[PDB]
Amino acid sequence: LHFIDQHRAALIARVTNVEWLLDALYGKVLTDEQYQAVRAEPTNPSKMRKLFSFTPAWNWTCKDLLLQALRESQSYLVEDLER
Amino acid sequence: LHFIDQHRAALIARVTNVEWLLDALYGKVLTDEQYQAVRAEPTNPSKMRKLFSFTPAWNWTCKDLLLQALRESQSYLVEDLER
Amino acid sequence: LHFIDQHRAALIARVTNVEWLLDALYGKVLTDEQYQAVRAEPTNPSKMRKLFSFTPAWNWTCKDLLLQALRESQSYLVEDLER
Amino acid sequence: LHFIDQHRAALIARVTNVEWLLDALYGKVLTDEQYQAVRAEPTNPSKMRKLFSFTPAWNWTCKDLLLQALRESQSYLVEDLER
Amino acid sequence: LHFIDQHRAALIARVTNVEWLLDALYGKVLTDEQYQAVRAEPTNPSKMRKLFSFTPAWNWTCKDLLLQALRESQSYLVEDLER
Amino acid sequence: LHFIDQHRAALIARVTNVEWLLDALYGKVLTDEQYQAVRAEPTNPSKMRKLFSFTPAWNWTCKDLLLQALRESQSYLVEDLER
Amino acid sequence: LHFIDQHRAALIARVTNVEWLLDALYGKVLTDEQYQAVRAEPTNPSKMRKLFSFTPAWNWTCKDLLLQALRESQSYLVEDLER
Amino acid sequence: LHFIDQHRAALIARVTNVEWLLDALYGKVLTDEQYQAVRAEPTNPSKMRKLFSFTPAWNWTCKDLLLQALRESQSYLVEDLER
Amino acid sequence: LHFIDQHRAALIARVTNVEWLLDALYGKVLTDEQYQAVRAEPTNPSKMRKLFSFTPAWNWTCKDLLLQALRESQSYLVEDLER
Amino acid sequence: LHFIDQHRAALIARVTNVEWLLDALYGKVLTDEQYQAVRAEPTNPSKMRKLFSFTPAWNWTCKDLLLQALRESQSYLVEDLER
Amino acid sequence: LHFIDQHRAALIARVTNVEWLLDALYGKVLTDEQYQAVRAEPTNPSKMRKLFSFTPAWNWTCKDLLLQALRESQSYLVEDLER
Amino acid sequence: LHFIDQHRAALIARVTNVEWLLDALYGKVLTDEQYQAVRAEPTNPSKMRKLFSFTPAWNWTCKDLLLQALRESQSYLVEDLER
Amino acid sequence: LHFIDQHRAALIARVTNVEWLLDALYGKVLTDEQYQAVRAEPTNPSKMRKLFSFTPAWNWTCKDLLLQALRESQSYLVEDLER
Amino acid sequence: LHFIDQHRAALIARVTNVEWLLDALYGKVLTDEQYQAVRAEPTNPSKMRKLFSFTPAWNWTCKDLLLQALRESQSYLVEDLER
Amino acid sequence: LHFIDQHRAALIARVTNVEWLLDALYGKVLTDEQYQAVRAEPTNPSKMRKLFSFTPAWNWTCKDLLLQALRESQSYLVEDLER
Amino acid sequence: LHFIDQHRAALIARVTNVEWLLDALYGKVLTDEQYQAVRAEPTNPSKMRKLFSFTPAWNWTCKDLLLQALRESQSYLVEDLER
Repeated sequence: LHFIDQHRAALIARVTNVEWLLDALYGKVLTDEQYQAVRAEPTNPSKMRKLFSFTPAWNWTCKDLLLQALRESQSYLVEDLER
Repeated sequence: LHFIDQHRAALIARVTNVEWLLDALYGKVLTDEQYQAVRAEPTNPSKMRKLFSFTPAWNWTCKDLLLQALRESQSYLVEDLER
Repeated sequence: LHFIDQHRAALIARVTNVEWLLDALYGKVLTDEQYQAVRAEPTNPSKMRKLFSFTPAWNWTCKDLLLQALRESQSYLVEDLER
Repeated sequence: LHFIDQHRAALIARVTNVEWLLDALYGKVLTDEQYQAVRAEPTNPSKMRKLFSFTPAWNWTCKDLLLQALRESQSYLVEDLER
Repeated sequence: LHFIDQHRAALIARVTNVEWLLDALYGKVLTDEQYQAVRAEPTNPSKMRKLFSFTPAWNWTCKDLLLQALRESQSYLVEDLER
Repeated sequence: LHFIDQHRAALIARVTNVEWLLDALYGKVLTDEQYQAVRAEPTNPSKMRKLFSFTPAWNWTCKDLLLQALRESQSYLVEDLER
Repeated sequence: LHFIDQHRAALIARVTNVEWLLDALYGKVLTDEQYQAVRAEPTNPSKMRKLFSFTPAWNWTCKDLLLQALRESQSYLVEDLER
Repeated sequence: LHFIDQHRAALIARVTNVEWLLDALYGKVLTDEQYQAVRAEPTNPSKMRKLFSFTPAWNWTCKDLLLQALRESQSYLVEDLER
Repeated sequence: LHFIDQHRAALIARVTNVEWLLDALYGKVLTDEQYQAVRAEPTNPSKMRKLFSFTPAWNWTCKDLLLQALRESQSYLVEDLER
Repeated sequence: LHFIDQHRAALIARVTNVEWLLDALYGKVLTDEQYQAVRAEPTNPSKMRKLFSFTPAWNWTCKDLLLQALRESQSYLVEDLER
Repeated sequence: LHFIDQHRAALIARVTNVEWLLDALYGKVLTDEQYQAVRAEPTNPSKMRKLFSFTPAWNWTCKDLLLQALRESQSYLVEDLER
Repeated sequence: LHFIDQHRAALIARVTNVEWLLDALYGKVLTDEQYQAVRAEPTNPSKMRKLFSFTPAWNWTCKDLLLQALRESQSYLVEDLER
Repeated sequence: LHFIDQHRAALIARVTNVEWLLDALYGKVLTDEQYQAVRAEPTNPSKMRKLFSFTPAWNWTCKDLLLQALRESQSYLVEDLER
Repeated sequence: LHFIDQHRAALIARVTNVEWLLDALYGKVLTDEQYQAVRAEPTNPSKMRKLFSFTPAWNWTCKDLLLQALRESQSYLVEDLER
Repeated sequence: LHFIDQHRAALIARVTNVEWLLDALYGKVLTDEQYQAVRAEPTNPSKMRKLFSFTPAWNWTCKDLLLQALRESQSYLVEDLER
Repeated sequence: LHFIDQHRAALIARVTNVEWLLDALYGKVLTDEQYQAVRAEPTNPSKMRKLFSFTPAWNWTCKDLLLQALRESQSYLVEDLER
């Protein structure tokens, strides 16, 4: 969604469930070479910075698939960003 | 394919799996002197700019071999460019 | 701001939160080809030297947007440079 | 546009996204012999000086195509030069 | 304080309570992206080397705030370095 | 063509792809002693002045062969001169 | 071979492995003063233009030695030019 | 040798290593006023035309010294002219 | 063996026991400067890409020594590639 | 000392305590821009190659200060090189 | 001893008493920064891989001190490697 | 100072902190077109050779400003050259 | 100004920012045939000798326009020549 | 040795331990200005092309010193080239 | 020395450290207009041909000063030419 | 100067800094029509032959002004001619 690109500074600093987000996005978007590249730089905002590093290669039908994974994982972070 | 040459500005900015693309093209097109020349300038679009730097020496029967490597790697980037 | 251009030798040597600064400036100023060019030369002052390398193409309404990103990130580095 | 020719001293010193500008202009104006001639003299203003070196052979319907590429790339440099 | 910068080789090798030091410095200096970057490289001197990696961006009114955190934590390491 | 002789002041000042034009004309018109004589006086209009220096020895069936080489190279310079 | 002289405009624009071609031709044809003269003008077609600059001093038994070096290097560029 | 005078039209058009030929002939035949007179008219056949311009003042024991310099430089151009 | 060079794209993506492979190859092929260069870029396929980076300097009597190390380590990966 | 310059190939390959050596040399010789430049290229001999990269700017009264830091750190590597 | 360097692949995979080996080597060879670097990567062969990572900086009079520590600890692993 | 011009062969070979020297001289002497021209030719003495390339346009009140930047950066290289 | 003509030997030897001076003078005085004629003879004083080669065709209202371009570029070279 | 000059195309493409070769040749042949010039163009064959760029200034008593450094480093590459 | 004039063909082809030779000769013989004239024609033998171009204006007390600079730089090239 | 007229054959063959000599003599003796007449016939002794072509119109108070320009330029050529 454009929710992913509008809130890019908020999803770096305030997503704290990245290791579950990678499992939902695995196979559908993230290859195993992209999966292992995220699981480093152990500051938790830098795992999102590596995750948004692969986001310009994404289209609309899969950026909102990560919106579904944030709504299954958090359900309060998405709502606090919309409100 | 002419898909490689038509979408040259898109395949620079939006290919994020170059390190696997080089392995598929290794030996068939890319020599070891051409393989090592790509794996530098660590901005990921500049690895494609070095990869298209060897593309004018290619013919039709091997530019579509890189089309096969993009379809095995991405399968959504090729489809988003065609659609 | 002119604060960015006056303190250019200080913001190279003494900014230590560049990876968050790039996320705030992403999309507004830094393209993905400019975002990936900064995240190399792993000495942390050289990430600012690559960041100021794109600063002559900036106008006044966006150099102070990086002033806002330094005030959200540091809030003591900006104040120590002003005082 | 005449914007390209009026602001020639400003577009040399203050364009910092030349490597993306060459990809947009590739095939439409810049041949591969002209593309490779720009990607040298690694001072970033000299890549624009090589780019304006091919500009007297251009007509009006393609100099404004580089205006479109500056507006997609920068969008603040064009506006700061107009204002 | 300049005590932090004078004794930089001693505070790397001989601080053994880094995980409490990060909690005192959290929010006042260390962001969550800086907090998570320290909690890796599990040799305990390398957590201080990552902590001093953010110290050039600090001013005088907050380097002595880490002096207060060392005096609350250790109270013998600071005194052995002064004596 | 007479297009070559009518636009002689324009093709000196505004042809910026001379090094590719010489390769198309090599062997068909330009001998190696004429090829090397053009690749000097490094102002790019003077390479055309050396190229038109061999043009009075040309007939109609080969001056339009350089018209074909300008249409393959430029395709906007020929059209801007005709329009 | 006459393949070298017939396809002179194609081997300038479409040879992208010149740095390996010079090593195969070194000592057999190219002296060290001729080897170093090619490794400049960093547009890759101009390295072939410097390489063909020494080709009129060559005979038949060594121009086809560069044909062997193109067949070991490319093997698709020679075949695309023959077909 | 008379090889120099018999093949005068071939050594103009097909010698492409003149700058090394001048160094071998320097001091033995070419004075510094004759050395600098050759290094102009940047078409490479005209450097040989300036070199043969000093050849009527030569005797037999030094025209074959330039034959030795062509055999050290080329070794295929001399053999293609003899065969 | 040529098994190493034929299956180069498969041994990058599908070797998951690199840290034992380096110990078998240590001293016989890999120096300590080559051993430490592999143990970085913590994506496990990139440790093989660094391992094949030293493979062009190898001869036949030691590339099959790494075939012996893959047969002692895996014994199913070699058999799945042969079958 | 000249011990540093005589044993330069040995101190690259056989110093394994570089991260403590940098702390002793910090502030006295190594600036923070030089300190961060060493802590990359994670092969441990390449951290010494970056450390000797700043050694030609050193005089005699500080190269032996790194001799003192090797004697405090190792005390067997210095003695094995002297013996 | 050379027993340490000859059996390097065996002492990684088959030493299972590393935590006592580090205590015997502490102070004599291993500094506290080297002691803490070993006690991570909790696969027991990787604690030996970190221990051999400091072994190129060792001389003969202390590599056999680790031979004494293996003979006090194991006394069957050393004998099975010799026999 | 005349210290800059007297020690020109020493400041090329033995200055190893050029990237900080350029930041101190930026804006006061070095324009952005002169700043980017230095940051190439990646042999570190050639960055000083490009820096002394702009030094004949300097007067006395700014050559000693680079003396101040060498004394803040090195403080041992200036003293070793004076002594 | 007469400052241009009085200091003609100083502005040849000591102007080191010619490539920016040409951009300020482009269109106002220097045509594209005069712009390209200066950007050759790569000794930097010879670019000024080509620039003063077009200066006798100038009047007073444009020689001081190059005085403005030297004051924007250098601001210390003009002041050192006046003082 | 003449082994260095006979196998020049093989030692470019197939030497993969250049960074250790430079340390053995440092001080004996390679100056620090020649040492730093090699450690660029990060394709590993181009580091050998820069290393052979200084080889015509070498005599016989030091080209075989690089033969000793290849035999200490590789010991299989030299033997595969001889056999 | 007469060593400079006797070995003029050898010092062109086999001096590979010209950029350091110019720094030793700078100020004593080479003016800045002569220094910049050498640093072009990027074939390394042509930098010596430009250096010997200023040698007829030299006397005996400074040609042997370049002999001292070759003995400090090379020390094997001078000895191989004498032997 | 009479030094100019006595050494006329030596100042033709052995002055190699004519382009700086013309700048010192410009305006005082050499008009712009005389300045441009010297900068041709690109053998460097013929630029002195054109310079002495205007010397019979000179008196004593300006031939020694060229003696001052030779002493500022060379300072060894004048001394070698006097001694």
